[PDB]
Amino acid sequence: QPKRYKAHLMGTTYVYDFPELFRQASSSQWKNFSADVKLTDDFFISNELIEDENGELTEVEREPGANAIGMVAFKITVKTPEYPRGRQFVVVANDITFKIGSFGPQEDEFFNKVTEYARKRGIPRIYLAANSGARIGMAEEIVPLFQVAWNDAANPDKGFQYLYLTSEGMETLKKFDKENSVLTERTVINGEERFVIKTIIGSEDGLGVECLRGSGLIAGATSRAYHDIFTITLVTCRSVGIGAYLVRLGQRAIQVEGQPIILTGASALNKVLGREVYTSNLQLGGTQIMYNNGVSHLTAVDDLAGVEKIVEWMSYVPAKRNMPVPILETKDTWDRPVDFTPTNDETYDVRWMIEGRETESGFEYGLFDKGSFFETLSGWAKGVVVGRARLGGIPLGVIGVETRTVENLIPADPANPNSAETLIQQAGQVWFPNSAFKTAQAINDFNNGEQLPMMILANWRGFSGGQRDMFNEVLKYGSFIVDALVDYKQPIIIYIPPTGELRGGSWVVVDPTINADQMEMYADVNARAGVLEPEGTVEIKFRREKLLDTMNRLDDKYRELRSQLSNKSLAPEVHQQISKQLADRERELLPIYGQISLQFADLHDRSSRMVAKGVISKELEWTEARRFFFWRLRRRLNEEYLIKRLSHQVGEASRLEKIARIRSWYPASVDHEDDRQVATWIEENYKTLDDKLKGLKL
Amino acid sequence: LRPIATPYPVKEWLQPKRYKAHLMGTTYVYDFPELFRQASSSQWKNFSADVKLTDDFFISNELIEDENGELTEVEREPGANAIGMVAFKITVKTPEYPRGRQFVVVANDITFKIGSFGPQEDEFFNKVTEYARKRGIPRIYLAANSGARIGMAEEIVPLFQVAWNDAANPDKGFQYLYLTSEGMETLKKFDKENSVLTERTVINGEERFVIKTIIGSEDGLGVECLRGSGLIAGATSRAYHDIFTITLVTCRSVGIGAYLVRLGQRAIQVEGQPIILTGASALNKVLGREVYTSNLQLGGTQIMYNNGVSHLTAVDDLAGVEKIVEWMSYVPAKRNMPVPILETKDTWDRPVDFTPTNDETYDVRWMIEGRETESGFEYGLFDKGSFFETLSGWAKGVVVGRARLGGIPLGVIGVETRTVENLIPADPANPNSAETLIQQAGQVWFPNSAFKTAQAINDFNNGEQLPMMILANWRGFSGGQRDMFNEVLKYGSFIVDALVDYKQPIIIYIPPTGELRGGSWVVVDPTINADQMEMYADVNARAGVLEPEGTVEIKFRREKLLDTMNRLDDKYRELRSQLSNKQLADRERELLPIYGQISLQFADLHDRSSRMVAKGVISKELEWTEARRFFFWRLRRRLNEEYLIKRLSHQVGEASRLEKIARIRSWYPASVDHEDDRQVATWIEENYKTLDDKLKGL
Ligand SMILES: CC(C)n1ncc2c1C(=O)CC1(CCN(C(=O)c3ccc4n[nH]cc4c3)CC1)C2
Ligand SMILES: CC(C)n1ncc2c1C(=O)CC1(CCN(C(=O)c3ccc4n[nH]cc4c3)CC1)C2
Repeated sequence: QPKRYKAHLMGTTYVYDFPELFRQASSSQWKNFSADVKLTDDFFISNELIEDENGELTEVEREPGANAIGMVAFKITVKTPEYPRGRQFVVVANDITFKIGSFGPQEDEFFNKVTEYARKRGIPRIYLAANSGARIGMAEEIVPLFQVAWNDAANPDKGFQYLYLTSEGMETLKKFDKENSVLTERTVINGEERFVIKTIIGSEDGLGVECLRGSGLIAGATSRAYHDIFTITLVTCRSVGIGAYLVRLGQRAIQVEGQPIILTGASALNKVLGREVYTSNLQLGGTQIMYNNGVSHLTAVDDLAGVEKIVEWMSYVPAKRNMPVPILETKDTWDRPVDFTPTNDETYDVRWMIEGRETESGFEYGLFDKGSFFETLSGWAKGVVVGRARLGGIPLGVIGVETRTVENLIPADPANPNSAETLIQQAGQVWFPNSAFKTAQAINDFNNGEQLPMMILANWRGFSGGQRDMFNEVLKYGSFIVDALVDYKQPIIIYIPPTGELRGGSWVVVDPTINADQMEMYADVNARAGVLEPEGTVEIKFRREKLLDTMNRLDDKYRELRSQLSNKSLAPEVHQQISKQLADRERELLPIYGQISLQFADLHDRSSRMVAKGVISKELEWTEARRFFFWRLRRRLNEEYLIKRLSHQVGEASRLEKIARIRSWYPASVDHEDDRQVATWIEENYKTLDDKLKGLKL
Repeated sequence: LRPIATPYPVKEWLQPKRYKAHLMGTTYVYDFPELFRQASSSQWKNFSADVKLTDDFFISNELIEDENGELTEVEREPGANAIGMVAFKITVKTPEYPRGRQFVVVANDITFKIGSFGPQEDEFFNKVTEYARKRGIPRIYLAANSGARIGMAEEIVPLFQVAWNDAANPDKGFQYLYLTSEGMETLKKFDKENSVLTERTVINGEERFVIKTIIGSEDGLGVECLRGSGLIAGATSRAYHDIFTITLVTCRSVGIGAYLVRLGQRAIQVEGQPIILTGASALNKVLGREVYTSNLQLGGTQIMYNNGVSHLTAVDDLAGVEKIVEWMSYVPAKRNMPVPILETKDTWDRPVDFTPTNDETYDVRWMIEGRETESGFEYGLFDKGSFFETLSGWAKGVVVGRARLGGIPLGVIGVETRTVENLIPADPANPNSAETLIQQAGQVWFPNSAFKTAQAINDFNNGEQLPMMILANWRGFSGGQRDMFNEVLKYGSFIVDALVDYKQPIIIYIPPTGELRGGSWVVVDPTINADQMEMYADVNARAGVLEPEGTVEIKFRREKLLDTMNRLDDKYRELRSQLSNKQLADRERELLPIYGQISLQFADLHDRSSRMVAKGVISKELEWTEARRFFFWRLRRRLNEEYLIKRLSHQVGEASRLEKIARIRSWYPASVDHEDDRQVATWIEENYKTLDDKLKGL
């Protein structure tokens, strides 16, 4: 087919061939899960969506390439490892072979209809971006008709005053039913009628501002969809203007290498700048721009690799809005200790704590299921590690802290000849503007559409408080974290891991009182927390007077010298010498007594003080954290389900009232603090509990 | 005494705490209500010089917690506060509320444990925030603090022993800290057994209770202060979406204090009062070098006002209190009350005097508030003297503020047409760093001005609950490499989100000489929020996908132009008629400059407000000089209709907005032309009591 080769020439897959790529990715998903599984054709179904007589979207079986508009959609029903009976989603895509995949009023109204269709059903919306932005046009019927009112008809270079139509021109339009193509004002010059052109409208739709209204409509539709359903974009060919905005508005984006995300093309920018500044569109919106700045969460070598990453990302996501998170137990089961353990005297990659580490003596298992970590936003603000993982089969969002110094290259500005590339270095365990933004972005993306619970392996000394980072608005990005947590609707676990810490500046944005309905905090037996690091605490609270008071209690020499000063019959020069001896003993003891004060301060910063103060739920041992967190998260998910069931019944009541009612239904011998017992009893009694919900609503 | 022989009592002697606050460079907390009294009095003097105020116009009652922990109004002597956080309920008669408006003022007491936040200050701050939230009244926070309270277990300081490696040489180190049986007995005697966690050991035949953790009997030492920080961080994030929130930085604001400034969003920073996370000295200790010289270098106004954290600066505390009171004058007395009308001598019924031209430079502030000329004052769109600019130190490419339109308050966003430049300071931590001057072209959205725009939309919406006018004048977004790398797409997408969330009437008006193109129209189209938005374009505005040069470059090429030369130039036509049977390619050279101007005008003729009206993308095209008269009645009419929509929400359960306005508009009589804004607003206002009665019940 010529349309297929036209798409290939543009560097993309022809739209009607994308469902087959989804079929291949879904088949590969089964092969990776269980090699022995035998798939039948019924495992994957793709039905095209088109508008019926009433303009309502409906599933149809028609020949491919029969689209009368540059936007197409498919409803996919697939049987997957997490949904063996089937899950559904919608795929919207521009047709790059239809008026260069430009967005006209009809493409925008169809895109909006498709977004609303997925939203109404609670199903994910996948967008395949391959376009040229808003459709551009002119009134072509006016091009061979317009006349010029010259200042001097003998000298054209003396200028013109206006453009006009003759009575013949007006008659041509009337004949063709195009009177409304122009707004004219009648005048008479040289005994001839001149219909001065006041505005050009055009009979053809899709020339200008109507395309722009459509752009705004779908920009708004996508902003709304992101809060409602799982949204993702694959940048499969260039994405321009509204197209670039749609990739960001859907938030989750996979960019095929060599496919740019642009606002204005390099050539047009060169025309406005009046010089050859930019060489390509890729220099403006390639992966080295968008993956590095977090607009693109992931890159793909080609379209199939991109479809594979979509399907893999979706494997952590509920089949539709408000369905439970999809459990997918693998051979790495919950009942094992954690093997990889970080130490303060050896450098580690957080990823080893998350997913485990392959060693010479075999695999060292991490907190989460082996092979389950799906890292995203990996090209941007690498000081924080974000991804999806599974805990004994339970999917969740994970935020970890990169302890190693991170460096990023800011490119030389081609528009500034005085500009050179800059290497920025950011210390580990510190939130900077970019990593604070990444953290808040990750919280939002796990919450909206994905509806995942979350674990944050909290390990920050604080925020970067230096001049550059303060000027670069670190306070704004840190505040986004608080907002993102207030909005969170699934269980959250804040866990200060072994070697980890939280201080005055970092604890403020992760404390469970930010969102008491969802959050809970735990600290490892080898974690630390306090307002300041011990060097800061002793500077405020273990000052010279306390240091001297300790020396007087604990040092024989200092105490002896100090007591000699109680003698009221001393010669002044003897007093001066023993007071000089005292001050010399202070100088001698100041370093080691300083170290004692640091140990004294450090002893307050322990998980045992956190437990005693009631600021953490429990102190934990790292090796046992997988076992503990699996049952805690399993129990919370069960309880959250019951809370929501009670919400749909007996009207309005507070969250505290709702769980207290649910927990009153547990056998009296059930210990509310025993997570495994609670989760087990709920699961053995879901149907009995369902009768209680329907009954105790009389 | 000091000083002796003053005519009146020495207030700093009667309350030494007042002197202590002054020594810190700030107003004593208990003296802030008097500053509010002075600012409120000055507000009346500025409104109407002849108004005579009595003491009853202003009342400040301190709020304290009763026996049950409930906030209650009290009259007590200054400095009686048992905690470092104080609050006042203010009832003032103002020009916009002559019968009175109320608000709450929360403030740290810098004299009470250096204004540190302990669990009690945090729980009081939260109680005060909730009190204002429950009443719908504004919450003003006066920040003068040292962040989270830091402490140590003072009862352990004179008891702890050191297990030396060699008791004769302290410098050889120690192993641990311990208590003797006597030390353990001292604690038991004082009911402080729970102050430490110890492990019993025997060394040299003597019991040693090795200190495993220090807890302390005293509250407010560490992590409990951090839980309190998180609580009030979350409380403030919530309050911002609910009530008008503002912060005055009256002395330093540290850690949680810095975060509270940002979480309340609106902030006024007194010059010389820093907003900091970690102090300069502590940062020098961590860096191991003398990098920073002061806290002001990290969080002074040249940092926070230049980056938008501080919306405004103030020369002193009173100037700050004046700016709060002025900002509040545009804000409803409490949540959901109508926006406060304040008509001045500049009434609605006049044309607009200042008009921009296409060939001359202007300050958009002249279009907004007017311009003082040699021949007298040229009135702008809004009431003379009513423009209150905010975020004026940051991203100056966009102009943000509150204004009044015939007395109606609203948020205004305008576009700075002149090139803006900002100085990025040299990073003192990088010796290879130098200050950089960035220049940004006018009428272009860059990362900083796109962020400012979204921030302004949010701040007018939440708490202020103001309607808004955007004088839309952007060519697009900066699509160049630097700005794309600096995530312009992210900041532009915030604009869409901010508009989706907007709950009051919005007017998008492309003013004379103004424009919107493909990239800029996408984020302001009224289909983003059809319930609140409407767009208008001036008769001298422009809009299309690309600028004329862009449209001709693809739709009016060097072949369509030659077909135009053949049709319109007698000389060109004749040479082409001859060849039809090197010389013709010379008439082109002559005609090229003027035919290019003609093709450009052909394209420009499509970009008019008349095409926008014909396409149905704008409500009306308008004439600038008549815009004040038009917008006053349009906004007055919309506010009235919005008020009736909300009143109809208090009736017959749930019904759609479209159903609600259709019902309301069905009540208008035959004499009232629906399209006549003045007639509709007038009829609603005359029949509001009758409608109020008729509605209950109906
Ligand atoms: C330079 C910057 C990139 N940075 N590196 C690392 C960090 C930073 C920050 O900005 C914040 C941070 C928070 C924790 N912290 C203290 O608690 C602290 C406070 C007072 C002190 N006195 N003596 C040493 C002290 C350490 C030290 C400073 C950590
Ligand atoms: C360099 C940058 C800071 N900048 N300055 C100003 C702007 C920018 C942008 O990035 C976006 C902008 C949008 C409007 N625009 C066109 O519609 C356009 C498009 C194609 C053309 N071909 N010939 C001239 C053209 C003008 C030109 C480019 C405006």
